[PDB]
Amino acid sequence: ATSTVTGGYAQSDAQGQMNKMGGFNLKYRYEEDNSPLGVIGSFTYTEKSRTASSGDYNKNQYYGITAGPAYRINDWASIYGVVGVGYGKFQTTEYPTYKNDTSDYGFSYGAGLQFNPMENVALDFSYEQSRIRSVDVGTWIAGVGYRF
Repeated sequence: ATSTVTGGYAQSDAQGQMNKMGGFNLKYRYEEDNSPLGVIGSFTYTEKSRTASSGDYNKNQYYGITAGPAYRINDWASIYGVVGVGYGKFQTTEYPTYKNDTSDYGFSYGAGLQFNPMENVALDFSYEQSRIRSVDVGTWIAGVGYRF
């Protein structure tokens, strides 16, 4: 039950203050009075690691595909439902075929807590956490778009 372009910044500091950047969360949908089901597409990248020497950290980027229906309900309080899982062949790249091979399920999702607009602004509060073996990240979404 949305229809606007949102975005901001997501800071990351894991491994003991040794990471920066991340990407922008883009949300765009269109479902209202027609069918209690839409297509929530979220394509974002993860600015983590990098190979600027001889690949001694990690390779490939992160890919997440979130999805969920549209249910407003309540007097006028939307509900959260943005689940996501991470996976791929990336973790160790500095040997003749070593990799890690630690098939795990990532927990990517936020909560619903949107306030009413005052003049022309709609801030969203969604908490994102990771669980890659042992990584701690504390991002603070600062969306600054419209609301529909």
